[PDB]
Amino acid sequence: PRDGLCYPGSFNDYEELKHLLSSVKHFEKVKILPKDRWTQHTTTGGSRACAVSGNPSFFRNMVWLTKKGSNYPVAQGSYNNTSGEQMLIIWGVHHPNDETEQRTLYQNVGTYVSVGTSTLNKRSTPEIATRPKVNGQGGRMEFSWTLLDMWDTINFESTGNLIAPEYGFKISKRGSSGIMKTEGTLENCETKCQTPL
Amino acid sequence: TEQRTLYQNVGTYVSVGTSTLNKRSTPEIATRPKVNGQGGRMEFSWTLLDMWDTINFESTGNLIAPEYGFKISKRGSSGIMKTEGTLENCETKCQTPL
Ligand SMILES: *[C@@H]1O[C@H](CO)[C@@H](O)[C@H](O)[C@H]1NC(C)=O
Ligand SMILES: *[C@@H]1O[C@H](CO)[C@@H](O)[C@H](O)[C@H]1NC(C)=O
Repeated sequence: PRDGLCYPGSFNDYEELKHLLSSVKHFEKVKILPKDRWTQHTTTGGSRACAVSGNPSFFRNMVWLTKKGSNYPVAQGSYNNTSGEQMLIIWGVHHPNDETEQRTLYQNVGTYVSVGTSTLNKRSTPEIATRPKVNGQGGRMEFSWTLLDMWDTINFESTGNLIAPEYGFKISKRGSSGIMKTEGTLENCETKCQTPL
Repeated sequence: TEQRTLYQNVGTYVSVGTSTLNKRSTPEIATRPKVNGQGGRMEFSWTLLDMWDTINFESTGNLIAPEYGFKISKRGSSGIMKTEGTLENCETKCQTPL
């Protein structure tokens, strides 16, 4: 696929996530952390790697937290799963190219991005290093995911380099499915057995 | 104490980055049983560098930097034989450990 991660980076347990979708037939997006509540931080941050119409932009479902008025207070974020079914949540960590980028974007060094649920406990820290430029950007964005169970709570805590999510992907329909690796296009037709050919 | 006399810096890092790889590592100072008379350890990592790609090594200490890269030239069917024998003058088309 040509359109993957517009901002260079990786996706932890990406192959496992594609295996989960093989038994999921429908997602009902739920706004778990609206962009408006981040009133103590700047949420308009964008990159040329995500440019649309010649202007910097960013992923639609993710929020790039940034310093507001030369201040970066601790990012508090929580959501209690009340959607009635298991919900998939994706967050990310930003790795600046150099320590100067760290200062001009978050102003705090040695920041942490921690995510905790009733069954998950993770703390991540940015890795500042010199890397070859991909899509013109020297930084990287590492994205991680988890499944939030019934009536469970997920807490987001970070002093910097947190790409907080805005929407959760609630599973609604489950059943037999799969992924076709094909370059064809959908056509008006009906069948009971589909092959890539 | 070994940190001072060998690198003089504390909290050093060893970072390696390519177009598809991003790794930062730090030394782990601890007391371990002496193997080969040495209490220290060296952890060795590897990667495959693609066509026309760049790899950057940066470290403030504890880096065992390489001198040679192992370019792949010929590819094909091969294998690793687990045997105690020795090569001898002979020709064959099918080889078994026995
Ligand atoms: C989350 O919501 C459920 C149902 O409303 C409730 O039982 C549970 O106590 C809530 N979690 C917390 C941490 O309050
Ligand atoms: C590496 O070399 C190739 C071919 O010489 C070149 O196209 C590429 O730009 C070089 N990489 C960098 C980072 O300059």
